[PDB]
Amino acid sequence: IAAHKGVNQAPVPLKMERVGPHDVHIEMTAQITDIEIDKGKIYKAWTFNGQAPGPLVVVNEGDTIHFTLKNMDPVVPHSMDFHAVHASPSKDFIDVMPNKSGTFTYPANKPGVFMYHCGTKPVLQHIANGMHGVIIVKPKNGYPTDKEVDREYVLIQNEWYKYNDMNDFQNGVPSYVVFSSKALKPGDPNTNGDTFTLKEKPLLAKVGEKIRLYINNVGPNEVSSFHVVGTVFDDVYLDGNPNNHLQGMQTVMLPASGGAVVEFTVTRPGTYPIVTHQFNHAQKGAVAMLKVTETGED
Amino acid sequence: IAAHKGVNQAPVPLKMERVGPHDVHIEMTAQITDIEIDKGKIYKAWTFNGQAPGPLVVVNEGDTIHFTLKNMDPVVPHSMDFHAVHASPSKDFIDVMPNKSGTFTYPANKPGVFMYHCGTKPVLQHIANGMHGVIIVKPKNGYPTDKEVDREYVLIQNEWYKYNDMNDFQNGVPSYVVFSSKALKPGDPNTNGDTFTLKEKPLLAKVGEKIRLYINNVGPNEVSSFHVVGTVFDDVYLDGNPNNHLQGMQTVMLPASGGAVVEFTVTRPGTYPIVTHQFNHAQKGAVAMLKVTETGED
Amino acid sequence: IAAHKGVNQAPVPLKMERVGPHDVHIEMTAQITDIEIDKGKIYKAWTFNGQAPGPLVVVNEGDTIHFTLKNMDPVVPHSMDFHAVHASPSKDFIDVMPNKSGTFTYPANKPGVFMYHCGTKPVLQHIANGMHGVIIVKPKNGYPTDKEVDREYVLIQNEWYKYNDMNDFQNGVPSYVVFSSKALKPGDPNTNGDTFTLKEKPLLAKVGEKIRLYINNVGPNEVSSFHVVGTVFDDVYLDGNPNNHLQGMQTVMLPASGGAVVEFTVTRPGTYPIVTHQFNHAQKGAVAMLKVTETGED
Ligand SMILES: [Cu+2]
Ligand SMILES: [Cu+2]
Ligand SMILES: [Cu+2]
Ligand SMILES: [Cu+2]
Ligand SMILES: [Cu+2]
Ligand SMILES: [Cu+2]
Ligand SMILES: [Cu+2]
Ligand SMILES: [Cu+2]
Ligand SMILES: [Cu+2]
Ligand SMILES: [Cu+2]
Ligand SMILES: [Cu+2]
Ligand SMILES: [Cu+2]
Ligand SMILES: [Cu+2]
Ligand SMILES: [Cu+2]
Ligand SMILES: [Cu+2]
Ligand SMILES: [Cu+2]
Ligand SMILES: [Cu+2]
Ligand SMILES: [Cu+2]
Ligand code: NA
Ligand code: NA
Ligand code: NA
Repeated sequence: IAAHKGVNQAPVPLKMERVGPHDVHIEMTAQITDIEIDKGKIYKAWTFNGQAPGPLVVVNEGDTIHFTLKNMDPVVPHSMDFHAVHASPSKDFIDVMPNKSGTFTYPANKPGVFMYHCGTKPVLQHIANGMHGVIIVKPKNGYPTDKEVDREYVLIQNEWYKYNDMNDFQNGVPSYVVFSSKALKPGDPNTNGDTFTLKEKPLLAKVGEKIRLYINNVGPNEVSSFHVVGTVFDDVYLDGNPNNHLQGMQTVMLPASGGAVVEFTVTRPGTYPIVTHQFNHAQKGAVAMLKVTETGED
Repeated sequence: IAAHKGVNQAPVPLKMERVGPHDVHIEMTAQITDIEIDKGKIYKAWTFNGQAPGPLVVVNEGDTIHFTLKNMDPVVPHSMDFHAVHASPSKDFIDVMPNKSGTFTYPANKPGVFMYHCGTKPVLQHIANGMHGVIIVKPKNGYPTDKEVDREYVLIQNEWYKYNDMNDFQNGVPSYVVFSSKALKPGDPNTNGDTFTLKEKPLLAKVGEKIRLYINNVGPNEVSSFHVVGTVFDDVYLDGNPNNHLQGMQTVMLPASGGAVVEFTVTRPGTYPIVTHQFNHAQKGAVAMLKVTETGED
Repeated sequence: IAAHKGVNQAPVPLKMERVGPHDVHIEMTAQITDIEIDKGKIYKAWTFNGQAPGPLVVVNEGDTIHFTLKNMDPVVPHSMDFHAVHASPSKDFIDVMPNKSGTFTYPANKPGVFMYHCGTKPVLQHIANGMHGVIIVKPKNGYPTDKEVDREYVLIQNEWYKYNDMNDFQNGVPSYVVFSSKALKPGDPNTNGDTFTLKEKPLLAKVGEKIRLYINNVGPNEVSSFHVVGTVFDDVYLDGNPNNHLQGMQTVMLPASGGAVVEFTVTRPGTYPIVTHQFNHAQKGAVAMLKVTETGED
């Protein structure tokens, strides 16, 4: 797109504030940002806020979201679809034109780990170019195993294809499949989908902890066979709904856009890979690391 | 197949009648019929009854089916495998030769949303050419959320490949992935797997309704990540068995041949896309639409 | 690998012995063995014990495994990762060099049907070359449907690609997808992943029996849509954990590395195919047969 040549819009922080006991404002951008998706490989991504996947959103079950998208792309319209919400797609997930803003309001009444993404046609193009992310909706009544959890992180799986190549997006194997982590608390890492950051700077934990991961496979195209090496998932909640309870899973199958809350115990010091067990995708980048120490520090 | 050149056998209605409190007759054809699978693209499908997927079958849990296949194909044998039934495959799902009929009897003792398909070797060829469909077996005791359901439809996902090309069937990406809808009640649409009909003539509902979809991904080859935009599934029953109960799912993973009953609420007027969230497949046709109005009429 | 040319190390029996009420010794080899994966097609597999998938391991929930790997490969290091155990990957799933042995100890505290595989980088290469298998951990309290089961077998699904071709492993479709069966009791078959053995010598059962299959799809890359023709799964336990209970499933979706215990009834004499319902994979070998007779004998 000639109007994207030489464009690299610096990342813009997510803005969020609570405006009532059950109402939250969220303001995001759609913007064009260069991201290093593998060593030496820049992708001029279509993004929310200059991150791909986009910034983490966390709200409470029952919150209505008053969402504003400010479209900084000079030429392509963009939009937002949160899987968390009940909305009219043709009124509430509609396009915002270049250099304009749009505000849409809708409730998040279901707990879980939901994908969000741009919903502008062709949606495959918008998602594959980087416009995907996760919104977590915290359950009003928690999860039954909350009291056992020592530490938590968010991981997202996505693919990258040949740059803005619709043929490849439709018909080609991914070039890269990757994990990123999005921060829940101060100090947690906040990374983009790339082949290397979570290898070189693993997530950290301490021997003996029960870890919770909030996970989503945003695709665009692949399913995920999510596995943590060296452990078994004690508890799994499909899509993050507390009802959807499995136990003792080695591997959790995620559809494209599928989420889960998974919990596992790390019993011994060392480094624990985190994969999709579709090992062609792991080989193409989808391995993160969890470093487990006697103190929880590096 | 030289004997199929210029053949286009007009669709034949399904014939079904109940012959006892727990016994039902079903008569289908195997026939060769031209179907427009994308605009300008005719596929000379191998079909049951001139539909691909084939006609909907609905029976009650505990019904024995006395099934007759009348093979109208001039040269290729065909057969029937219902996933609903307990049967001996090598005695009861056997070939019926051209211009002959066969009758086979077997019980449907399990509630759910089951694939049916031709079982003639090579089965990949028969299924990929169009010989697939759904049989619903209604549970004796219903589903626990029956009283909440306002409106229901059936949707089926399938793929289309290069015409009768076994190499492509085994080794190639689908050319199209599509939804069709099969009628449960008078007035409901009854369509073939194509890229466009359910976009141009959406399924209809009324604001505020709880909709139930009976869904099956008949493949032949792909899994499905089934999602309705703008909503969350309140309840999901895997394979349509009431026991297999999930709640609050954004997306339901279906294996090839996998079924489900899914229920969701449409809260606002507008048009709601229905996708597989494997967006390469959505881009290649697998998007249906649900139009939600203040009255339920267009 | 020049050092593998002309090497075909004869299969070595698994050695296992119980050394305490909750402690078991297991000794395996890593070795290079020719396996006929389709008629006329030899693959010089990287294996445990000269089998691919490797030999069945069965232990009890709560057993600590004292595992020794004796690496007979003349040039490539190998390792072992059991999904059943809690272990430090970087201390306990580490490489054993050519002509050396390593012993690692770790507990299996979770019941189920777990993948094991070599964990040496690149793991895709080790798994795709044949270094995969199943360990079953028997639940202390059994499964609720134990008393109904008449006969049981183990089946494993894997793929084969172009020989030791990392490009194909990452980016290509499988050349073959196959089932094998591993013996639980004297007399049961014990086979390698190939396109034909379980067609030509089906598993055997008797009319009216409830059969249990312990299944795992070891990949490396594909998901499985596991289905037995002519029946419905009465009960399914995902990953073999008794908690994860489904009923009345036509088809069970397995992620890569995913396991299950599935149970079904065979009501009539005949031959019952067992497939992945991703029919491109079935066509490329992934069909086993179950022959059901009035006596249970051939
Ligand atoms: Cu309140
Ligand atoms: Cu507001
Ligand atoms: Cu966009
Ligand atoms: Cu979506
Ligand atoms: Cu792929
Ligand atoms: Cu703890
Ligand atoms: Cu009766
Ligand atoms: Cu009759
Ligand atoms: Cu046929
Ligand atoms: Cu089938
Ligand atoms: Cu595909
Ligand atoms: Cu209602
Ligand atoms: Cu004891
Ligand atoms: Cu010992
Ligand atoms: Cu190895
Ligand atoms: Cu593994
Ligand atoms: Cu494949
Ligand atoms: Cu019995
Ligand atoms: Na308010
Ligand atoms: Na009768
Ligand atoms: Na001991």
